[PDB]
Amino acid sequence: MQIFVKTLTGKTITLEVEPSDTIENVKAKIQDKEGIPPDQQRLIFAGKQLEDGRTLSDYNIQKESTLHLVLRLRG
Repeated sequence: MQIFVKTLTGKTITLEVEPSDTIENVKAKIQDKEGIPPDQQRLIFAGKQLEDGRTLSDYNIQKESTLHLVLRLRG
């Protein structure tokens, strides 16, 4: 299985994943490719924001699906 991760500015990151992969797991994959800490990560699927505990299948995310990556900072 393979999904796409969308970056703010632009570019198409492609992630190789499993359907039962947890959202924490995807974030760990992104960290390898984008050196971005999972704490500063926010994944969006079809407008919705995903949560660490649920897996790709819980959100009914199949292959060739795009998740929008959005850094999360504050102060």
